[PDB]
Amino acid sequence: RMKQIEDKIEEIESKQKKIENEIARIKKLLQLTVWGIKQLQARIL
Amino acid sequence: RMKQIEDKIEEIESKQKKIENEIARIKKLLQLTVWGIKQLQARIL
Amino acid sequence: RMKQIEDKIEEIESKQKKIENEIARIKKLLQLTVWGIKQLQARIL
Ligand SMILES: [Cl-]
Repeated sequence: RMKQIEDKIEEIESKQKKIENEIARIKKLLQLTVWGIKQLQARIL
Repeated sequence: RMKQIEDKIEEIESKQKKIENEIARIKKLLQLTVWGIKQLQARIL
Repeated sequence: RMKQIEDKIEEIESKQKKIENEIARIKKLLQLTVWGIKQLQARIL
């Protein structure tokens, strides 16, 4: 029973790391889109 | 303590699935914004 | 062994709450980028 809990925790921690990595990718891409939009705003000023 | 832990695991797993689904929705919307920015760059050229 | 499991659970719960707060912040920024793109699209309709 405790082994099964411990193993479930490993799977959850693994999935949580995949989630943190996806959030980091999202943040980088969102930064790039904000920069892109600001470049377009400056062009039409 | 074991049963409480199992109940908490079930909760965590449920929320993790919801988080994964929200990340998938965010990624799709972010891709649409990248396409929208590229279409504006194309158009100004 | 049981206290180690409980401490790890608590750590996973706290990281999950932080992930949910990060997702909320990303969604608000993404909505702003969408409205910024729409504004730019208009300035060329
Ligand atoms: Cl065991």
